[PDB]
Amino acid sequence: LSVQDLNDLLSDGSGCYSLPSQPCNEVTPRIYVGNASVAQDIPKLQKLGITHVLNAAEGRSFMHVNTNANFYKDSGITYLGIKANDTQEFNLSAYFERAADFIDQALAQKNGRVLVHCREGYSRSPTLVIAYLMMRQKMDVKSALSIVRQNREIGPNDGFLAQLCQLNDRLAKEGKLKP
Repeated sequence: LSVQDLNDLLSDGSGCYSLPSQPCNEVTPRIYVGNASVAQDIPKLQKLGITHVLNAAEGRSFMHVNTNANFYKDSGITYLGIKANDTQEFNLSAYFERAADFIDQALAQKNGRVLVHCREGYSRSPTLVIAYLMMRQKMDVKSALSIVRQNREIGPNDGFLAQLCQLNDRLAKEGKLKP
């Protein structure tokens, strides 16, 4: 398993990634991935039945989404923010466990649905969902990435892909990828 193998799963014949055609998509049952605009549109969130929002790009830069728990208080939506940067050197894997635990809490509610979003819904938030699928649903990285990519055009940066590969190797050795 290499980063290049994941690049290939994200790429077409000519070697190009694609770009999200919709502001958000349900990538696995009751888990949505989306962009900044959907995060900040509470009426649309309610029509989608979203009860829980994980902002994987929390902050005040043009690469972040400047929301917080208070933004969602009136709506009754439950919030967690992760201040991640979309760069190859950023250590997103430090947040995989707390992200996975938040997703699990959302899904434990009978009618719970979680939006995991960042600025573009392209790199940061899909990486967290792929890690959740590996850690909590026992899917190997290729099948987790492939199911998300089947449902939304994503492109985690190569640092995030490397982090997913390191996770996969560890979980495989521990015998934790046997669904």
